[PDB]
This record gives sequence, structure tokens and C-alpha cells, in this order.
Amino acid sequence: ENQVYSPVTGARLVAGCICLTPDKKQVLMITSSAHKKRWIVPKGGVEKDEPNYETTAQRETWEEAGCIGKIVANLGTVEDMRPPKDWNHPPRTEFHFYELEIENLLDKFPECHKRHRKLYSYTEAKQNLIDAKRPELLEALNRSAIIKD
Ligand SMILES: O=C(CP(=O)(O)O)O[C@@H]1[C@@H](OP(=O)(O)O)[C@H](OC(=O)CP(=O)(O)O)[C@H](OP(=O)(O)O)[C@H](OP(=O)(O)O)[C@H]1OP(=O)(O)O
Repeated sequence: ENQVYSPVTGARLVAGCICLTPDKKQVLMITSSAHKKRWIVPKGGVEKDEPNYETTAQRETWEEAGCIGKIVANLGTVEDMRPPKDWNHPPRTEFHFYELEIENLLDKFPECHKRHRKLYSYTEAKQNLIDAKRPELLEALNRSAIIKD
């Protein structure tokens, strides 16, 4: 619709955040809208108007998790290497991830009724993304400044 794709791989361009607490013991996570039981991290599709990936990230973090913070690091890109449904390979999604230091969480936000939202230690957060079958999101988490204990 209004989405943007890599001119090389034709993959859909996404940006998101690893929203860490100030102490950096916990990371904010949200539930998928399609898969209502899977815990992921805030991200969404880049739109034409958006000048940089930081814009898409901070927007998507707000819309999806009602989270406000400053980007303290670029974590680089990870790919969603998901084989096409008629599989029985070019990547599906390129994600541009930033580390964000949480300044505030709001009780209202545009998908406050469509998603849940919780802070998880590195351990619980690792298992959640295993359960979710999203290792490219775990790769991003690992590039963060999160404490591993
Ligand atoms: O499920 C997947 C892809 P995967 O099954 O991991 O290969 O992602 C959907 C995405 O559709 P797709 O085009 O297949 O990537 C969904 O996107 C689309 O439907 C866009 P399109 O159908 O490709 O135009 C949508 O992703 P975006 O947030 O980036 O929009 C879904 O996110 P949701 O809104 O449910 O949180 C996202 O699910 P998830 O990341 O598990 O939460």
C-alpha cells in the first residue's frame, strides 16, 4: 500500500526498537496482532514520507507499545529468512533496529486495546522470542546493551 521495499532483495523495509529500562536489566515486549500469544518487540513498516529509520522506529514504538525514549544506539539490520508458504531464499523482511532508553510508558496508545505490553529480563525475553520463532529479533536483542544475568 504505502510500504517501502529493498530495491535489491525486494524485501519489505521495517524499523523497530529494543526499549530498555534505564538500569538495562529489562526490555519492553508486546504481543503480535495475528498470533495473539506470541511476545515480540515494537516494529513496523517504513512509509514513503519518513526521512530515516529512527522516525519509523519511534512512531512504531509509540503506536504499538505507548513507549517514549531516546535512541542511544543503532543496532543495525537483521533479516526475516522465512521460506514462502508454497515451500513444500530471498528474505521476507529487513529490520532496522535501534536501542531506546525508556523515559515513559503511557496507559493509552493507538493499539492499547489490540496488544499487551510487559518488561522482561534478558532470560525471559530470550525464551519469548524462541517461543515466537523469531531469531532475527533475538539477534537484535543480543546487539543491545541489556545486562545478561
Ligand atoms: O508474520 C509475519 C512474517 P513471518 O511469519 O515471521 O515470516 O509478519 C507479519 C506481517 O506480515 P508479513 O508480510 O508476512 O511479514 C504483517 O504485515 C503485513 O501484513 C504487511 P504485508 O501483508 O506484507 O503488506 C504485520 O507486520 P508489520 O507490523 O510490520 O506491519 C504483522 O505484525 P502485527 O501487526 O501482527 O504485530 C507481522 O506479524 P508479527 O511480526 O509476528 O507480529
